[PDB]
Amino acid sequence: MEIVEYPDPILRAKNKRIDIFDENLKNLVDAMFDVMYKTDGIGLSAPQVGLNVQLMVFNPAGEPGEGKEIVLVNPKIKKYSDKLVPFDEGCLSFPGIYAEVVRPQSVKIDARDITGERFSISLSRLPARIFQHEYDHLEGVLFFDRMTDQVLDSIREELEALEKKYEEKTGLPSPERVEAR
Ligand SMILES: CC(C)(C)OC(=O)N[C@@H](Cc1ccccc1)CN(O)C=O
Ligand SMILES: [Zn+2]
Ligand SMILES: [Zn+2]
Ligand SMILES: [Zn+2]
Ligand SMILES: [Zn+2]
Ligand SMILES: [Zn+2]
Ligand SMILES: [Zn+2]
Ligand SMILES: [Zn+2]
Ligand SMILES: [Zn+2]
Repeated sequence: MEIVEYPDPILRAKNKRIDIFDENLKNLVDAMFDVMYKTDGIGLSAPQVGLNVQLMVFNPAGEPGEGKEIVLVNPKIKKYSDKLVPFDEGCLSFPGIYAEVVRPQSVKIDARDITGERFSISLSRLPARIFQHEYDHLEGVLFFDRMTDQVLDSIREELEALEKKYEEKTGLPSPERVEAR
């Protein structure tokens, strides 16, 4: 497996609804949880492991044998709190890059579980922060999209280094450039 890095177009592509709730889905969910634990995460979205589907694995405790393993298939955020909070946010798709992002403090979510059954969940604090970050991934939205112009300016060169790395690895032009903003 791999974590897909910016500016790989997989991180922007449309993520497809999941219709099939079978053993293959269970196997993918297992693999994703295990990447999440390997990388000390609280949540992981399918596009970040190269699969453009509406799937997130999540454990609010973010540690083995703690919290709960929540599978969110086709999730939708139904409500965002009016209250906003800043947080020094990171992203595995942008290795070593951290910057301030302002987001709602809490959210309410509708999703389907591993069997396709509807459920809802409310999150606050760090779990809500991580969820929103990963939910953005499911909508092809990356964390610098959420930064102020001033904060973005502070990481532009780091993003350009990633753009160059992609061009060197693939022989293709970077499909997006932070310059465009
Ligand atoms: C920032 C605007 C476009 C006003 O609304 C959103 O993108 N809302 C976000 C929640 C949010 C994130 C960060 C700061 C403030 C609110 C929800 N959203 O993507 C709606 O399309
Ligand atoms: Zn691998
Ligand atoms: Zn496993
Ligand atoms: Zn596991
Ligand atoms: Zn940890
Ligand atoms: Zn992630
Ligand atoms: Zn991320
Ligand atoms: Zn939006
Ligand atoms: Zn430039």
